[PDB]
Amino acid sequence: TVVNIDRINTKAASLTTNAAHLNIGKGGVNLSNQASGRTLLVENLTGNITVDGPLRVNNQVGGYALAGSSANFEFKAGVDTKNGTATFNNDISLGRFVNLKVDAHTANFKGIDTGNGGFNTLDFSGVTNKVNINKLITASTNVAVKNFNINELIVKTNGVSVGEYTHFSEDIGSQSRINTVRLETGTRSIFSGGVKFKSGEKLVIDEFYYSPWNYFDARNIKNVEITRKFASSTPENPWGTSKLMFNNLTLGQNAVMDYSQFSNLTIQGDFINNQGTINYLVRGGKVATLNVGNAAAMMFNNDIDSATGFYKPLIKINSAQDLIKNTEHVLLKAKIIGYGNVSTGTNGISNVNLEEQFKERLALYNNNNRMDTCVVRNTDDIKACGMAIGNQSMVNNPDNYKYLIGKAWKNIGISKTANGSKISVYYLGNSTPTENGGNTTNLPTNT
Repeated sequence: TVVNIDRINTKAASLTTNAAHLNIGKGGVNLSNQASGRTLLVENLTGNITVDGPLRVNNQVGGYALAGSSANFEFKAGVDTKNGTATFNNDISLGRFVNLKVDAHTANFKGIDTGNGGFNTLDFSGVTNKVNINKLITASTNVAVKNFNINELIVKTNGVSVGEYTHFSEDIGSQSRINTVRLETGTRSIFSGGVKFKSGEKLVIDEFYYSPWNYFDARNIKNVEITRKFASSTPENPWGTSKLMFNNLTLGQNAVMDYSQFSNLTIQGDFINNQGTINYLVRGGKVATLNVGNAAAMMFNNDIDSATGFYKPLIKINSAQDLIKNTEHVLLKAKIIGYGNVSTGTNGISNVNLEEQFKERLALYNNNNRMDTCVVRNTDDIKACGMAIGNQSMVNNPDNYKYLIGKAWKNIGISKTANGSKISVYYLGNSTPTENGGNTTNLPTNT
């Protein structure tokens, strides 16, 4: 079985085994010059390959080759079996013009760093099942992968260089996934790095952090799904322009999308908020409009949040108190917008039409106090509401508004529009509650 070898140096082509495991140890694989840097091949016809040490070029983890010379590593596992696993238990770094090709059933890596390199090719096109990667750092990288699980994608930019980027150059199918995408800050004013996909049917991303002067172009991926978080990499102070492009984009259940003037979003197909939340950032008294090229779906449920005693909002506007008054802030524009309640499988059927149900899930906050609708379960909620809309006697004498307890009170004067073409908000000022004022609704009550 196992052929174990501490270290394989080349000096200024092919090591083929046939064994159920080729294990390379801590010495790793060292490639050389233009005499024997120009390609190195490590194969196992029959079994697996495990590398427990780094790839070196001219004796350095750094590496580095000329434009007229590439250093190419090739690992081919299970060549004659199609059941080979190639596992690299050491982080790998590839310097400039250093390429890596792996053929296998399964290819597993810790880190792959091409951040200090340039014109690196990761050729996984002969991987027939799955590539799993812990940490992938790209800059000028041709990532020729079909089916992958990448835990962390770190996309760097290329200084003031032009026409260099992270290229997903194979069709990615419908099964791949990236747990975290982190766009790094690029060079100011330019977009000298970022992600381009050749094509695919569906990509799942759990958390996606964008940064200015970098981009993620997934126009050629029919559908992208964000399962958890889509936000700035510096949410306390987002800045500049990050360019995010999609065909269809879906925000999954309880996922949170932060959307501002700093996140230039192109959505050429459809946008679906499937029971998630879009937080719109106000800068300059204004919001960014989420422009949808084709159809939008706002999907919601009837869960009452334990944290609030009301429906979770699909849209949140914090620092709404800063909104310019007397003007329409258009939040979403699509060719056609649908509204759907997913949990209508409860209570009987509502009398409230879908647009109006949706407007209950459209929230405005005054510094993290809800101001569009006051959810009152007790005296302390009266104060908070008093605080939200700036009514001093609600704060000072809450037992004066005892009539609000058990009730959702609508602050009209924030006016909301949710029709088949847009969602928008028009702010005039704050109303005040009346004993017999109406604008009130009995709170939901789950278990």
